[PDB]
Amino acid sequence: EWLQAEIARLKGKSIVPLQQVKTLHDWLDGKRKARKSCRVVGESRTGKTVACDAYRYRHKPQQEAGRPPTVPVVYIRPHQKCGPKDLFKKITEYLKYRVTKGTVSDFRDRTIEVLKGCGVEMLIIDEADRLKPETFADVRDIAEDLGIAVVLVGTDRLDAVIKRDEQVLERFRAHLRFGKLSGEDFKNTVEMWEQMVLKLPVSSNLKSKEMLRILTSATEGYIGRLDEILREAAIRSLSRGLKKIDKAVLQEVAKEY
Amino acid sequence: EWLQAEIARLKGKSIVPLQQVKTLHDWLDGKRKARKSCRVVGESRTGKTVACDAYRYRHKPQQEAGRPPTVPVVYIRPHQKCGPKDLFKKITEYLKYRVTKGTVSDFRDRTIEVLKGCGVEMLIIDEADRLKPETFADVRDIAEDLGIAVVLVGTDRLDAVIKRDEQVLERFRAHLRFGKLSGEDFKNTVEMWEQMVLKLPVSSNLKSKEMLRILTSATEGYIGRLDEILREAAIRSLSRGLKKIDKAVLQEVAKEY
Amino acid sequence: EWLQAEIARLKGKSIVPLQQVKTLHDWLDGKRKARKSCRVVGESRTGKTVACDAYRYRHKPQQEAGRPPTVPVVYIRPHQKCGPKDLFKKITEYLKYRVTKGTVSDFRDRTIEVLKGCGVEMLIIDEADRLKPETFADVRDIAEDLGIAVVLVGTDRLDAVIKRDEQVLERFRAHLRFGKLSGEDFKNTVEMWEQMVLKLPVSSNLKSKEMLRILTSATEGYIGRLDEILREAAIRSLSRGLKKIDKAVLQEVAKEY
Amino acid sequence: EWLQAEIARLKGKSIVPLQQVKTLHDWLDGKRKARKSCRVVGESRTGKTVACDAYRYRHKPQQEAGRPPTVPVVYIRPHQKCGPKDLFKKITEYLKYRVTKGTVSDFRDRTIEVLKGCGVEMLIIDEADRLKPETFADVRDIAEDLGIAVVLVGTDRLDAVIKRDEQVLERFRAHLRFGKLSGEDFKNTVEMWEQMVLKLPVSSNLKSKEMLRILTSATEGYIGRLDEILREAAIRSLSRGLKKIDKAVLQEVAKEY
DNA sequence: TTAAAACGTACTATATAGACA
DNA sequence: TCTAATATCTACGTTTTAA
Ligand SMILES: Nc1ncnc2c1ncn2[C@@H]1O[C@H](COP(=O)(O)OP(=O)(O)OP(=O)(O)O)[C@@H](O)[C@H]1O
Ligand SMILES: Nc1ncnc2c1ncn2[C@@H]1O[C@H](COP(=O)(O)OP(=O)(O)OP(=O)(O)O)[C@@H](O)[C@H]1O
Ligand SMILES: Nc1ncnc2c1ncn2[C@@H]1O[C@H](COP(=O)(O)OP(=O)(O)OP(=O)(O)O)[C@@H](O)[C@H]1O
Ligand SMILES: Nc1ncnc2c1ncn2[C@@H]1O[C@H](COP(=O)(O)OP(=O)(O)OP(=O)(O)O)[C@@H](O)[C@H]1O
Ligand SMILES: [Mg+2]
Ligand SMILES: [Mg+2]
Ligand SMILES: [Mg+2]
Ligand SMILES: [Mg+2]
Repeated sequence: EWLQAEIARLKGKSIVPLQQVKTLHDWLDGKRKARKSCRVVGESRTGKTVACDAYRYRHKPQQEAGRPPTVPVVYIRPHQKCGPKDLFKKITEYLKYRVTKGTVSDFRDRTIEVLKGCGVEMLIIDEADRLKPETFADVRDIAEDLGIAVVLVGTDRLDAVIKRDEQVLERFRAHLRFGKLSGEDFKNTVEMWEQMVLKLPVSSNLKSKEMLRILTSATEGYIGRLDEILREAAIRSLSRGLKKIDKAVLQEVAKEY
Repeated sequence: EWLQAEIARLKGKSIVPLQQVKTLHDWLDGKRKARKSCRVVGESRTGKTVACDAYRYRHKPQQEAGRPPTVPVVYIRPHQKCGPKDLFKKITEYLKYRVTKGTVSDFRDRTIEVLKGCGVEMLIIDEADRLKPETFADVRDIAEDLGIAVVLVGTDRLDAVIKRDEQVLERFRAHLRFGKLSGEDFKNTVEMWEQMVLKLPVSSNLKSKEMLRILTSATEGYIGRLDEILREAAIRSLSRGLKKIDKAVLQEVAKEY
Repeated sequence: EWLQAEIARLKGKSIVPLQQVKTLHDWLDGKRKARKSCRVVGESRTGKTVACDAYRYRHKPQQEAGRPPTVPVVYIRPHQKCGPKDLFKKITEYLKYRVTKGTVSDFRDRTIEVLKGCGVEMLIIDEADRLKPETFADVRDIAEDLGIAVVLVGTDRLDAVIKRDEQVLERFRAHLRFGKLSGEDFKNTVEMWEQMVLKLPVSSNLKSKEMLRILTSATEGYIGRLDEILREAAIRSLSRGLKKIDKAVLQEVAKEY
Repeated sequence: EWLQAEIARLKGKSIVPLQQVKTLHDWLDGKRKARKSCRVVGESRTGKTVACDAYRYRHKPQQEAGRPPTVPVVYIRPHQKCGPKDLFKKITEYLKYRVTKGTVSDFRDRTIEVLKGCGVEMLIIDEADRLKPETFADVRDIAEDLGIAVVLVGTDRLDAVIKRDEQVLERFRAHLRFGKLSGEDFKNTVEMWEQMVLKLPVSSNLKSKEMLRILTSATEGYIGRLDEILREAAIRSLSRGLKKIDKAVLQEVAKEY
């Protein structure tokens, strides 16, 4: 059924080429080329994870005849309170090696071997605040002993964690600030979402003054809020047999925040 | 419906470029250029807040890609009995940073860190008389360690607070006094309100010298009285089916003060 | 461009060798030789901080290869409500050490260890009235257990704090008073500013009675008022296109105080 | 392409004969002659690891007939929370003995066996604060049982760790303080970096008053920051087809710190 | 079986830092 | 005046290994 297909589409996710994504990718290309360790910092739901995820797809593994893959970018998200072994597990699994059970030292040695062997040059650690204090020493050694740019991605909680150890603070001084949407950039973003994400049979004109006021108030400039509001409002409108987001459906969703 | 929209327009606030606002804005430009700390003082409802608010909107943040915003002017109104962590939290949140739970020393260092880098050069503290005596020492250190023109705004209750601390009084001697207004510029201001603010379909002729008399007696030269009387007179007159504000309604309002 | 460069200079700070600075330095040199604790007291904006900075800058940290630096004079300004660890952190970070997380006892032992070996002989605590009552016991123990001249600096607020602990009062009772300027010294100080600080392209003649009499009334002999008035007056005169401070701008500034 | 060769060079590392490196090496020569155990302490990114690693390249293993190679200096960096087995493994592996599986007592006896006969006379343990308090007993026994100068290297955290064991503290009392760069030595280092490290087609004149202020603000005297900033600024400038680091690029890099 | 090495997480003993009366 | 809490700071001992 068309409705079930449209709900299945709007239910999911998609990547939109926002300008802050291009900013990050160009900045990560510099840091990867200079092989330079750094941090990406920005408040929650500003889009940091989707942007870093888009970067590893742009720099997918590359192949040579009869050789292991070169994997320039490794992207991992640690689990909460990540110790050394869980960091080493995360990295080696991303490189597609099922490391046989063993000591932390055995996991460390195998991780160094595959980080060298697969030609990894950038290691993005998303939610780096989830690392234990003892684990940043292993992250620093990967940065120092190998020619690898390590990127710590997090909120202002990461900035607070990093300040607790001079040796991490001084290795990750360079930062990019991921920011909220506002002003005309927000209005351009709303229009892109209508045309590219929602793709409803009839134009909703979300950029118009009253609609834009509702969205500005409810989203507060978070791209996470903008995406979740408009997708649910699109699903509610189509479930009611409407061909567009209507103002009443939008305010009804916006009133839940 | 006509009425509900215009009532909602009159129910909201507006800004008008009065000569007092223009005078303050030039004075603040001099102080910001010189990095001179100073105070703005004057009776309630003389328009100090609206003038200081308009100054930050005229000097809005500049964004550049992947950096924290360049924010030349920060404007804060402290909560009552503001301590130092409250003050630091206000400044960091204005600069679009989330505070992380920590000591006063941690909040201080994070605020000093982002007052740099965001490139702040003026800090306006509206109703500075809400500051605890201990937090004035952090205000003074922001003014002294960084190149920041701190502007204290308040009534004469601010002058009472700062005269009790020698070191605060001497740092904030330079001041501008907001005045109540009467006669010619008052007559112009009344005319400016009926021209630019009330926007009623039919002329109220508040320029009339007898209408100016009753407004002189009630508004007593306070712009915050003048605005509130005319706005209240508009809503009553429109709701009573009148195209106009006239003395029969205007003096019913004016007698209410 | 011309205007921005001279303004960016004039909004800065500069240190003029007043006789008030020399008498402090010759006094602190005698106190340092005797290792004698004492206090410097005087009204706000009399130049106490700038003179103590000048003394600290004449007695530089001396490097010796691979040794910790020999630092004869430490200068600290406590933050407000300075407790023992706050004091110890500021001392040990003035010497080129990081604090490690630890107890008050760990911070004390490390501070006493580095005040020795850095060879400290005078400690200046500027705005010593910010010290908590409890932390004066550690200040007294530094002055008693090591042969260190502790110099407390503040206004009459310091005498109000000190007199409430007779053990502190009786150790820091030797004092020096910073005065208001007056007379021929005030005339001589004004003469220096336009040629040693302002250096506008044309003479301002600030010594002339019609200027000198206004500056007397506006500054009252506070060196901080004298400096900040003339710097702002030069900046405003330049911004109007003038080669010099005119008395019209001098009156335009002096009326703001 | 020439650009890829220069970026590949600038992306790397090099050892500059800084005077503090010479100061350390002269000190380690005295301690190695005396077989005296000691510690090296200084802030993060001050160059301690580069200077220690440079020492064990001067004192590389010997080639000798019919006898195992004399290796005067062993250098190891423990992994985080290094226990004694991991200590012994790193020492034997540095001496190129592939020690098999065994008990800790086997690893101990085999380490003591190869520290003799290789004729080791100095052992440098970098990041010595990573040692468990139980493995410090084996370090002390290496220094006591054999005539070996053990050098413990770390930041101020190492001083705190050593304080917690009387028997370690009294064996490593002698120390060298590795320092930050400042003053004329910083200007000399920026000059040395442009000549010896960046080797760009045209002089960047980074020693100049304008550039030296930008570098001092960003570098704060940390050699680690100096090297990172200048190499990345070079790579940015060459990628833009400049022949040198322009101030516009240097400020653009420095704005990230 | 027999060291003995590696390693998840508990019932505790304190050492503060600071919103309020 | 007097707390919750975010740790520190060892131990609880319990698995895993290989010999
Ligand atoms: N580039 C994008 N294109 C489309 N949707 C996006 C994009 N960036 C963010 N979103 C939407 O915003 C949501 C939140 O983004 P994201 O997961 O990247 O946040 P984050 O900044 O990593 O947050 P947190 O710090 O809380 O983990 C996404 O799940 C998606 O709905
Ligand atoms: N320039 C202006 N343009 C339009 N309305 C104004 C202006 N100045 C004042 N008002 C009106 O007067 C009211 C009071 O002004 P404002 O809030 O600036 O006073 P204030 O001096 O900051 O007062 P207080 O000292 O009591 O806090 C405003 O909320 C608005 O209704
Ligand atoms: N010797 C000097 N040369 C030039 N300017 C000076 C000198 N002394 C004081 N000033 C000016 O006066 C200002 C105030 O001086 P300073 O900070 O030393 O005063 P203070 O007595 O320590 O004040 P407070 O007690 O308020 O902290 C300086 O920032 C500077 O503008
Ligand atoms: N002598 C040198 N010549 C060239 N570059 C140097 C030199 N010393 C330091 N560096 C640069 O500074 C960086 C930091 O130096 P190093 O690793 O030796 O610091 P560290 O003091 O051991 O730091 P930490 O205590 O944080 O581990 C180096 O990786 C290199 O980029
Ligand atoms: Mg995320
Ligand atoms: Mg107000
Ligand atoms: Mg002072
Ligand atoms: Mg190191």
